[PDB]
Amino acid sequence: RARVVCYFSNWAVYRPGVGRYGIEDIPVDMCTHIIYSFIGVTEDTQQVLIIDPELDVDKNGFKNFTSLRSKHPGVKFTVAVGGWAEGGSKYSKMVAAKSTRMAFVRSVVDFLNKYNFDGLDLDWEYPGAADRGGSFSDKDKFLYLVQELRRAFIREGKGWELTAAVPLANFRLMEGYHVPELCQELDAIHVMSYDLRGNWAGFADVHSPLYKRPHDQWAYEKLNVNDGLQLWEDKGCPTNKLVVGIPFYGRSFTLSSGNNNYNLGTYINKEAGGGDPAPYTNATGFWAYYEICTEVDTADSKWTKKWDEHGKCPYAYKGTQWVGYEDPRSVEIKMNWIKEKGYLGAMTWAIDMDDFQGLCGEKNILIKLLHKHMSAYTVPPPR
Ligand SMILES: *[C@@H]1O[C@H](CO)[C@@H](O)[C@H](O)[C@H]1NC(C)=O
Ligand SMILES: *[C@@H]1O[C@H](CO)[C@@H](O)[C@H](O)[C@H]1NC(C)=O
Repeated sequence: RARVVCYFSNWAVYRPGVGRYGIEDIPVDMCTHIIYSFIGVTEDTQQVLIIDPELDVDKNGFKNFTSLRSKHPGVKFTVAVGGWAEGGSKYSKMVAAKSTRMAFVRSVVDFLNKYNFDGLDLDWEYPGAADRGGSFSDKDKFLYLVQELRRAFIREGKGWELTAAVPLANFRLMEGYHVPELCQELDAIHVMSYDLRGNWAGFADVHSPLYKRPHDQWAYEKLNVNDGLQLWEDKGCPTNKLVVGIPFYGRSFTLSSGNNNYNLGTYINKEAGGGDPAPYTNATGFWAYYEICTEVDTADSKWTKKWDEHGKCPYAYKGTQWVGYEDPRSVEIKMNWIKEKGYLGAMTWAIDMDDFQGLCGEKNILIKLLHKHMSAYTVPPPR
């Protein structure tokens, strides 16, 4: 009764060569809930914004995705609104008044009906975040949006789910999230237990450490997956609503000039913006799992791979380049820990970055680990 929640990126179809990943590449039976990412909100009218209408509507992307249920009927297919590229300001604007929230809610209900989705995942990054166009009143008004969406979903009578992707840093929680009230209205809380470190922090480190390391101090002291999920529990979310995110990508860095120390916490060249872009994702500071394994795991690789003994995550480096990520060892350790803690299940950002071509020898290796572990696991009653 555990969940395996798979985010699917609608832009991965534009990656070149073996990076191209479309609806037809989703390994549907490895997931229990699959989430088409992203739609947005319009700035002026507070309606659903279709972000790639040529793909999502003209080439039938949304409907090909939802019509996957014909052959896979036990899986739920929902849509996510928001995401990082959307920004936060349009969402703060949309929730600022009852009238604008109701315009959005109506728009969402029409959309979910039009494309036969099973519900909505909220991915506003983030209510209350000054760095993302937010402000103080977002905390109350996001809860109002959630309560209003749930009521609309009940009125529609189709049993749609409402879920949200959430951060784990305490300051983000305090600024944006009425935890007990939200966890009561939502079917699942998809915890973004990743991007916990990265170029923005000014030092090299793995980005999904499971436990605290000695170098973790002040706002990093509890910024790890174990303590972050414990914070969600402490603030009032039931264990059986929490789904733990697992990144199928690495955060990379360019090390500072003449720096020969490759340990966790080593200084970086922050102005570089991260490690150099990889060939398929073409994004500074961000490498898909398949981009990492094809470089690090080959027999004649010149990368050096190490292990964070406390964070339980791999990292690898070569030259000035350093990347922290998840591999099968670390993902196994996290699946066992989810079961130990009794959480609702596992989530992946994102299924389009697993080694779905088997470039490294084993097709869909990471999602197969999530599926193997979760499908044999019974979620216990709340703690
Ligand atoms: C949807 O499926 C049709 C029929 O197979 C295909 O031609 C089309 O390219 C698909 N569109 C997307 C976005 O996957
Ligand atoms: C990679 O993205 C950069 C922006 O960072 C863009 O300028 C460049 O054209 C892209 N290259 C490819 C091959 O997509």
